[PDB]
Amino acid sequence: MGNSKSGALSKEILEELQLNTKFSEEELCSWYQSFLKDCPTGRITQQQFQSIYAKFFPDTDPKAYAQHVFRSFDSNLDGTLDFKEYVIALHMTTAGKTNQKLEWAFSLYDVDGNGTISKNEVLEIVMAIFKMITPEDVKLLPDDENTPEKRAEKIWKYFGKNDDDKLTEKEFIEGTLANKEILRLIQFEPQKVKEKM
Repeated sequence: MGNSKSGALSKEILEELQLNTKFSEEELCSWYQSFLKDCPTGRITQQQFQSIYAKFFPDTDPKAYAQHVFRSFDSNLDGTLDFKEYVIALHMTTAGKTNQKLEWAFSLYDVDGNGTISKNEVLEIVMAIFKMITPEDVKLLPDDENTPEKRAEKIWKYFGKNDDDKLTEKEFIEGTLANKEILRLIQFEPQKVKEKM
């Protein structure tokens, strides 16, 4: 009964996804079909998204991080993501694209969603990230970057901001482009590794 599919993806979505990922159309449609079986409305919740991460991080606690990630893609703030946003969200975590939408990195760090980043939002995200790595991974970080408080202080120092100043998106973009040290600090993802070599 073609011409009618409650299980059909969409050509706009399929395209956006093929652009931002390495998945083929056939791979996406097959994934979508299974996703519809556990999420029949075609939308996944905060709680289910967090459970995905909790199940694949045996030794750590990625829930707070997963919650921030979900929040950053939840436009209407429903507490739900459609297939496309859940697929892209799963991609933000593990690189697969660096300078990977500076757009997403900004949305993640603007916790309040007010349009700027404050130092408290920075600390909040960095704390969520530390909860997802192990004490052994932490032993591997630069001594001045090994705690949430230290990373956030340092990030704020590089963005040349005083403690009560807000960081705008234009500044975020300029900083990350102008100084490589800033980009590295921001896309904090040296999970057992350490770049900046």
